[PDB]
Amino acid sequence: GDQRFGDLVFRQLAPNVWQHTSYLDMPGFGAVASNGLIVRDGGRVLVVDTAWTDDQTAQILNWIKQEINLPVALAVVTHAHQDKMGGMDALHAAGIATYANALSNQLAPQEGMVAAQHSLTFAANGWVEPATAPNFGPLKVFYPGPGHTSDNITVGIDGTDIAFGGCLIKDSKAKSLGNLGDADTEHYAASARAFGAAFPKASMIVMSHSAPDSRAAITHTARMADKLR
Ligand SMILES: [Zn+2]
Ligand SMILES: [Zn+2]
Repeated sequence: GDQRFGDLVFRQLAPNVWQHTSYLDMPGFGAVASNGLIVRDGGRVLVVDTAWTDDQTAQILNWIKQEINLPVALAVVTHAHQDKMGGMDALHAAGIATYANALSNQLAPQEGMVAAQHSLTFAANGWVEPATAPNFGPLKVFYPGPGHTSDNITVGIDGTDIAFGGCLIKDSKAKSLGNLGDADTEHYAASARAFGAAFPKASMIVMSHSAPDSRAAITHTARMADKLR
């Protein structure tokens, strides 16, 4: 069951995987939830995405201390919007090594974000260049192409049935794709489908702005994105 911890919500998804959820008022849009992940890999913890703010991100680290009590080895963030990168300073203050797509780090200052310490680069086929993602353990990072943003990346968790689409993917009952302000409308559908094809065995799809769903999230997202073209 969901665990309320201050103003955040935590939900266990698998033996070594939890979803973190944080909220920000977007005047004219309500209090918007954003989800990320926490993964235990043996004696360390790996984080996918910050919360919206530094204070919320420090609360994620407090939850980790209380519920797991192992060091956070690294964090990876999935694009340069506030829901994913807004808490970078809290990670740095905590001594955590941080990673983002090189393009996300380039875009960070103009988006009002602090860049991660390290830049991921990607092969032509979308898989991360392994030397840029050292010690990522079960995290398999994939650039699916431009969609929600030009820089969006995705993460599979090896040894689980879980893949994280970030803000690229919405659930199977969603009426829209959400914030398309920085989207690549021409390529979105193909990028959504490429995410699915990269993680074919993932039966639980986690995403930023919907609760976890089946792979119908991917097909429905792509079918909605077909209409942008
Ligand atoms: Zn975004
Ligand atoms: Zn988002």
